[PDB]
Amino acid sequence: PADKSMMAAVPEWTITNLKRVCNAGNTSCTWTFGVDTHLATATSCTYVVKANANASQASGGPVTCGPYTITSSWSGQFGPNNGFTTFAVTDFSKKLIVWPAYTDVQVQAGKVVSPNQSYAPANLPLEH
Amino acid sequence: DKSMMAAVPEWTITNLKRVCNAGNTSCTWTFGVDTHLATATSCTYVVKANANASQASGGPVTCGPYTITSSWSGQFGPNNGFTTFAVTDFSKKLIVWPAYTDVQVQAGKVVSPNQSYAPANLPLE
Repeated sequence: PADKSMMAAVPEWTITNLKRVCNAGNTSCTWTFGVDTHLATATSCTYVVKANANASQASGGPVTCGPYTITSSWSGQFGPNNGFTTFAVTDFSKKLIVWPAYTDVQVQAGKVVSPNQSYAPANLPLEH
Repeated sequence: DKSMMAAVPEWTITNLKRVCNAGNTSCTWTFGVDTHLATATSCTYVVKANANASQASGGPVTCGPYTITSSWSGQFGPNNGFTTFAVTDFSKKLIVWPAYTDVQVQAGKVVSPNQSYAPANLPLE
């Protein structure tokens, strides 16, 4: 059969008010953001990543926020100036997943990312 | 508020296949990346680990214009383990995340149908 688009026929999920707050020693980074699917009222998420060092680079999760299972990994593959975090936000019940990705520059000041960034959910053919 | 999805065709991961050695210390992923606007790129993507290379985080590996990493997650239990690739065209600042359950790739068989993913913009500098 034809190539299968994995993009769901749903509105893009908007990640709202995304901010990273890391403690003094960068052993705990707290990500706060909303998942706004528009089809439902937005889910507010507190996503804490801990590590012995460089929590801002550490892989995090799985953390459950509302219907979502959230992980995150950081990549310096393009150099430390071009480091970026990729969240994996999965609604298990809907079998939908998005990958919000934020460069360190966007989040380094601990200031909100604006505008809010929206991503097209992909189907993930999990088997219930 | 601002869509990060690029206004280009979805990229198709063609003939995605995972082959792991006997001890699962090395899994070789083979696939093509077809943007449909340029010649497809053939990719060989080897993940090695002391154990469970099929669960190991891979990359970065370069295949043509793409920098590829991969992450595996058992957050939904072993039955619903799935691998997420991060395929980034750094020059275009475009990235897709082809995601395949272990069910889809366990046979070492080619994933069919091929699966297409909408690239997102990655605002690198």
